[PDB]
Amino acid sequence: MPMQMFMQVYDEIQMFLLEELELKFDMDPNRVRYLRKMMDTTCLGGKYNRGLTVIDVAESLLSDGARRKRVLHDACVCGWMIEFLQAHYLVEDDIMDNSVTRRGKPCWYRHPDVTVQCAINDGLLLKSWTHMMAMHFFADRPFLQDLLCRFNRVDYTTAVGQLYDVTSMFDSNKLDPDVSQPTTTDFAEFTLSNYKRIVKYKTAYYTYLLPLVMGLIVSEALPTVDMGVTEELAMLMGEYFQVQDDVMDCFTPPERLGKVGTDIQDAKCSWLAVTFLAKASSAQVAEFKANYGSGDSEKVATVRRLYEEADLQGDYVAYEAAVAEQVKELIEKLRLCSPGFAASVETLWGKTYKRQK
Amino acid sequence: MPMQMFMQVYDEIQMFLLEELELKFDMDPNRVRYLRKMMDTTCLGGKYNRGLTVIDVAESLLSDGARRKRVLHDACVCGWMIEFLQAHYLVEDDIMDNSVTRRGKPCWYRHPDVTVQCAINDGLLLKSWTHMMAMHFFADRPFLQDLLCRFNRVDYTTAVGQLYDVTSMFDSNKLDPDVSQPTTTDFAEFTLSNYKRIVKYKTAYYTYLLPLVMGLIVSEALPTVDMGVTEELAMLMGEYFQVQDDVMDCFTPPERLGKVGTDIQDAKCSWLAVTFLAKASSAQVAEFKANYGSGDSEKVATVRRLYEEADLQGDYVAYEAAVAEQVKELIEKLRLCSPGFAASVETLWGKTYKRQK
Ligand SMILES: [Mg+2]
Ligand SMILES: [Mg+2]
Ligand SMILES: [Mg+2]
Ligand SMILES: [Mg+2]
Ligand SMILES: [Mg+2]
Ligand SMILES: [Mg+2]
Repeated sequence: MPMQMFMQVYDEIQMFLLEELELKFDMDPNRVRYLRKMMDTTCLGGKYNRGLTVIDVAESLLSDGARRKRVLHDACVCGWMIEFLQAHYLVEDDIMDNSVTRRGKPCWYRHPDVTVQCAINDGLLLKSWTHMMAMHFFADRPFLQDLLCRFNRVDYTTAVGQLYDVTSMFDSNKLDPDVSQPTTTDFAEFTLSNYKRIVKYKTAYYTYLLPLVMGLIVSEALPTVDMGVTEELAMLMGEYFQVQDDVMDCFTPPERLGKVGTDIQDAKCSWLAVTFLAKASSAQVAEFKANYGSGDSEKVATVRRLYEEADLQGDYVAYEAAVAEQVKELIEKLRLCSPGFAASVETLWGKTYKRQK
Repeated sequence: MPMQMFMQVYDEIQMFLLEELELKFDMDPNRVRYLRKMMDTTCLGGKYNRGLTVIDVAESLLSDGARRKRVLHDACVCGWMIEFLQAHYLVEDDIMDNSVTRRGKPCWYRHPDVTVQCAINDGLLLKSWTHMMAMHFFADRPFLQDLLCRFNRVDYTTAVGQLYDVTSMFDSNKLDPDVSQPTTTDFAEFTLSNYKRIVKYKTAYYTYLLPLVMGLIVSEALPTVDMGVTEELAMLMGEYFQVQDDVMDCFTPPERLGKVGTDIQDAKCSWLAVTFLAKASSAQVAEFKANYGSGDSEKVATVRRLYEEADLQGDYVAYEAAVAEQVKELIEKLRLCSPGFAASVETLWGKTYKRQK
């Protein structure tokens, strides 16, 4: 069931936005057709984890089926706010990460009839739509203000996180707009500390905290949960998820994943890189520095091999297990006063722990 | 005087954002200092006509000196919201328009130490700072919701206008993501009707309507004015402003302007091009078609010559006159019920009409 009504609302939403364009922005049917394809391609075909989580939270907490309908519909709308938000990021990220492929098909910027400049802007329409749907559907809702603030906070934080990511390979001390600079040769910034920061901000907020929050908001239950504990859950779960993403980038075949990995080529401060650099021999570190941040497939393979040789699958297992127990305890801390919420967090973790995506 | 306080508030705003980044986002000094440079370079050095308008509306409309202080400070914050919004759009426009230079210096994405990926994200940071500064300064402010909503609406409209601009040279009939397509060779879409659509949406709203409205809101005076007339003015003054932009792109020396024109090279649907094409001989038109949308300087120079030869300067003078008096009529309608507001609108017409910039 969750999915049936979700897609039901996708169509309401989509209809509202396109019709609004035609009626109020003087839009010709070609561009309207174009933007429909852009919407479907950029927003559909994922697993909808963030949007579904919102609904799930709404459901779990509603422990006069008219309220039920209102809460569930709102939850769906928030659900798509996040998915459209996600979509926006992904459109821009792929350009920034110079990716080729996404969800089994070419990156939006790589579609044959999509110029790079139009993709950038298509990415922005996407973000605007999150506001547009919110304003329409929640016009007369006493929570729209708070909703919108929180949502802008997360978005900002995500943007900030992306700065961390996109500059993780330059020596921060030499980071000056006026002066050109090459990629770091010493990698002194590839530390777990910096890794954790990138990920907390680029991924944990919008992927884990935000959907929990929006589910609570549409259900008028925000004050009923330990937020400090809710926030730790999200920070932990989101870090692990990003770490999973980093591993898959490297070691999962693109056909399962939907996308070809660029973290090595782009010289990303991935979990692998940082965990590798902290335990590795000088000899290994040296071979790494010699092969990292390069298009060349042999170099890419070498980096992959160093990772295998340094037994990073060792470290991952241990990290994972360590995440799982902290998560288990915090869920129980939350179950004391918040049982319904706590169950949906458990489901969310269910979808994370050992995901094969 | 207005300018004295506007820059005090800039510091205030800047000091708040950067400190937040430090205290709440775990930001290191290097990135902090990068972000300060980015902020200054993208938000300063222009003329601030959008920002200053807001204050002037505020000041006009005032008709215990503490409300005055509150309303004025609020107006500066609003003024910077639009200037930061403008800042965002320009970072992204310059990339999309492939421009070289802006406000006397290289485009942000062209700064030696700014990568393209990072500029795109810096533009997004700029946008989010409009929300954040609002959230902060207006937290206890009954109008914050109305403001954010109106602001988002306009922002979205600008994005829609930008799509009109960026696709204006493709046969819209063939516009499909899945299939590549070269520049239109027939230019059927280079009509004044389509031109008017581009410009209404990409420039008029944020540049003219939005400063006026913001001034009204913080003055708590929105309902005192004929909004349908206000909008008429803004659309008019906005179209004419963009017509002026298009012309200078072509015939103003880069040094007076602070930027190099790209409209010819980008094959943009500028006012000149529509105006030329509707009146030129078939021969002239063939020539234009041979030379438009190419970086080659001789081809670029030919086009310039075609525009001069077609006496577009007669068409401009006429348009200006018609606009000028159509505006004058509408101001007087407005002066009737709201003479304080109407004055600030005339001040604003005063900074547009015959601008050299
Ligand atoms: Mg990335
Ligand atoms: Mg990526
Ligand atoms: Mg990845
Ligand atoms: Mg443009
Ligand atoms: Mg431009
Ligand atoms: Mg221009």
